[PDB]
Amino acid sequence: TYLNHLIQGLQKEAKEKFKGWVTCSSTDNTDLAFKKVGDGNPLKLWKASVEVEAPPSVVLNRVLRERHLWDEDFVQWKVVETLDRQTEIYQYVLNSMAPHPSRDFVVLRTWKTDLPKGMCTLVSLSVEHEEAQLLGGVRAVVMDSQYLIEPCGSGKSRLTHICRIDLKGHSPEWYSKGFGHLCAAEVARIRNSFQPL
Repeated sequence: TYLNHLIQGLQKEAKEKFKGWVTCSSTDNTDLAFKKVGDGNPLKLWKASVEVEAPPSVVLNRVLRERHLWDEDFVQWKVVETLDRQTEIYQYVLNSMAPHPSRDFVVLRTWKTDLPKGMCTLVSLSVEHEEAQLLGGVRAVVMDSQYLIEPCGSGKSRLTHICRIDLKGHSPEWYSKGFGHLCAAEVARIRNSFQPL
């Protein structure tokens, strides 16, 4: 047959050259984008944004201690160990939509509220703990996860989540674009949970 799609070849060629953020279409007023790390790992690094009607340190507490207020799937949670005033081992479970197993998490988080220019950050990465035993389905691997919250406007914040998770056992042809949408919706829910509703 005759149909040259060297086009789809030429895009895949220019993306390989590029090492920064590739933007996406995103619903419900969010900014999505991705990035190939050049890792030797197919998994993309994603970056979602929103403007949220609350000052940074509030938004930070909303992500850090109040996620039952914005995630209907967020089920079992416990601080597993406290390492210092601002770092800990946290363990939660997320329930899954279809008859799948649950995605499970055990993470080192540290957070920071006294950064220059009113900035706050929460950062996470998966670990194992001698006391955090499979609370259900499938251990994920938070390879990267970082919330950057910065002041924009009068008592409002720009919330940005850059992450890269390896849930263990779905298609690479699913984390190609579908995962990004899940990120943009997490960050939209956080926003919604500060709207009189």
